[PDB]
Amino acid sequence: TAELKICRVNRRSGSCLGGDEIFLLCDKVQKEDIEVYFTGPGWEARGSFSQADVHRQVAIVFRTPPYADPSLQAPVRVSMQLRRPSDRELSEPMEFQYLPDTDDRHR
Amino acid sequence: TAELKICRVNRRSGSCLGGDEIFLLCDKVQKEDIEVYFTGPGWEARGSFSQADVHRQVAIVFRTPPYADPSLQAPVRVSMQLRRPSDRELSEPMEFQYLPDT
Repeated sequence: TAELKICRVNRRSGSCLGGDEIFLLCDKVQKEDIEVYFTGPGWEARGSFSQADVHRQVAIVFRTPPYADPSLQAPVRVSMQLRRPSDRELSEPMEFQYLPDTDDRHR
Repeated sequence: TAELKICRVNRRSGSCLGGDEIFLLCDKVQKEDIEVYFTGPGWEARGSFSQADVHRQVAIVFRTPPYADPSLQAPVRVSMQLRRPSDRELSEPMEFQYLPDT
């Protein structure tokens, strides 16, 4: 609320299958102690990135996690937050919208 | 006095009509002395942004300028570079391709 803070992002929606690249500008974080936490009723997931994807402590380029439901029929809004494992500190939540998508290989 | 460096970008192409948002992660820059240039034979234009768009001296979020031809039929290659207006220093160039809008 006073430390962890999301300042700006390149996109606020993406495929329910995950895998979209997100550029997130934030206040100073520690690459070894930071994560991007997605949440919804009874569901939680984390963005995928390496410590090398944290740029000068103030930006993170990561890939969205897949949503709980790949058969999503209509868009669904979830929360996205920076989370610090060490002390469980969380930034204020930002809205992220998962969108229907189809994988020809998955029926 | 130091050097300009483009570290990572969200996209390396966009419409010839301009207006695409680019996230550019770079080495330390001064928000009051930094620009992003697009250059090609007989053409040059700057990325559009304000000092507020320079995040903690290491990232710039800007809009691409319209290319010289708003009706491209095929891709055109130009260079995108960081540029300091005070002394006109430039970063190594990154290939950027303007594309047909249609």
